[PDB]
Amino acid sequence: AVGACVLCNSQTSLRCGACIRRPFLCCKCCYDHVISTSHKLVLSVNPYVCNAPGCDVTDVTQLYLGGMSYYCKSHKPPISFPLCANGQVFGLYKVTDFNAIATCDWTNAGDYILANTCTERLKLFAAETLKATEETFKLSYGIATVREVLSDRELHLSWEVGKPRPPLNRNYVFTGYQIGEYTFEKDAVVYRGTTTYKLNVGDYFVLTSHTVMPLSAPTLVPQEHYVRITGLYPTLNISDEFSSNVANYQKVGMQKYSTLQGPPGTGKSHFAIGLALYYPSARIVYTACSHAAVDALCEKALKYLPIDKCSRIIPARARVECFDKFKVNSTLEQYVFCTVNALPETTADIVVFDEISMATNYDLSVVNARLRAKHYVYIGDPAQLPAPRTLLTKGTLEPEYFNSVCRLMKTIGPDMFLGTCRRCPAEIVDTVSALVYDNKLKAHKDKSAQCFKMFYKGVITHDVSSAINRPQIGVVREFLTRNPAWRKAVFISPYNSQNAVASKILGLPTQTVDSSQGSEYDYVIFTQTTETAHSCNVNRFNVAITRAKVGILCIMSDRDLYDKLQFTSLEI
Ligand SMILES: [Zn+2]
Ligand SMILES: [Zn+2]
Ligand SMILES: [Zn+2]
Repeated sequence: AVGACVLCNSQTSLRCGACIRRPFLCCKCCYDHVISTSHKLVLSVNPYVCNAPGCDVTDVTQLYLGGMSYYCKSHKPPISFPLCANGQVFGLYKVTDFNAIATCDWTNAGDYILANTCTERLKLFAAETLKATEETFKLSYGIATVREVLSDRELHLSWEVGKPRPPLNRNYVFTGYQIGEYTFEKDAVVYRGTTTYKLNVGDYFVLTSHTVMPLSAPTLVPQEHYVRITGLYPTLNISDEFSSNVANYQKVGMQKYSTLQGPPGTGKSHFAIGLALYYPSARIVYTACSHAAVDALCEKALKYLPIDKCSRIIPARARVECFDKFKVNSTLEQYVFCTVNALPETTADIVVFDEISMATNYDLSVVNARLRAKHYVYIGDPAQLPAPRTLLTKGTLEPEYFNSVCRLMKTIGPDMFLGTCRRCPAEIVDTVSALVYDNKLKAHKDKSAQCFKMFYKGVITHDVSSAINRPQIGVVREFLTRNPAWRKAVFISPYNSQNAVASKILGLPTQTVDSSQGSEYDYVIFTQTTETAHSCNVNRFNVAITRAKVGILCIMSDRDLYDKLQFTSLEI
């Protein structure tokens, strides 16, 4: 009840009772909140409510102090002070942006913009509020009761009447009933249990409403520059394989935190694992939001770092299969590979946070909370995909608003930029270089002459809101008969539903752009499916075409993105 004011840190007894997080507001700040917003309930030891029996006045602007108690205009004694006067609310020890964050429903881009252009304590307030709102929204959706079981991977579902049904994809994970987490894909529908269970009829699934803990740590610890490499000890015998990165590795040592922008295939993993070889005694925690991102860092580490000094941290509430070739849950190994949400309370010489475009400010805060470290390294690419904002339906969230790291990378630039793509045929490198990297990304590879574009709008059907384009798949089927080398190709599209149909008709393995991120494949077939802001997003497009090492076929719906592809055009 006695805390610090989220805006100016001043001590007070005043929390807003109208904010979902109930932040401590100082007398001067609590005023400027309650006089500008629909937020009128002020809490303390005891609520600012009229003490008169049966009186329902809770609005602080309609309330007065009479003795050591509070009353409305109808009930106050002759000698009474209005609680709200002289730009203050009476409390012990006696902001536009705070107001917009406190009251917004988080459905507008402008909400996320302000949650990332504000002060550092407001970014945390913003982040808890957003996450709180995100969780209280999961309650809104309807329960999914099993009507009948078909096979070991398919069933039919009965939904709760009166409550909406949540988008059916791999994004939305339910907890079954505690028979383990589950996912669903398209009256036949496909069931995928984290725990293999003989699906029982009647049993129900509900969305995993996890409790939003308060944040304490900043998103970014304040920046420190050093004259000399602080708290780390470099090698002189540094493998030629990592010689390119020595000056960057010395930058990491001469700052508290550092930002690395590495476009696809430019050596992010190589740089991350290369940091351990350059500072060989240093204890490094390797963290990212997703199991895949951490598992990619584990695969790199397996190749170059001693396996006896590596641990993959796994939460006992195990969700997906992940990396098995380390000692599991040894927190005290020199090398710890762990998802943000599972991080132990520990210390480190270096923390490497990877896939930073996918991090929220909640995630950035948590990492600073659990890991006290000499150096924080932030790796990823603001031209790649952000974390889905499940509440955001209006406006598009630009890369400079993804999180504080991306904001820095897009405003003052990254500390370090990996400038040469070694994965992709030049046709792909030249396209994305112009599109999102201001022509600063260079091709190592030659043009493959295996990169093709076809402008084919086809016909757009919808599985609810998820888009399908059968004719675009028809064009792919036709291409495959004439191009048998592409038989091995991964099929990629911005929509699960399109992927479901392409799986059945083509037999290619299938991936959404968003799930493709971090992976690479010899051949990619991309069907844009629709012309929407989702399918035309330049970051998503960037990720889609940079998955390929040898060949790509893009069936396009959008003239702009089609024309920009520096590919050989096909006919039909
Ligand atoms: Zn409030
Ligand atoms: Zn204040
Ligand atoms: Zn009253």
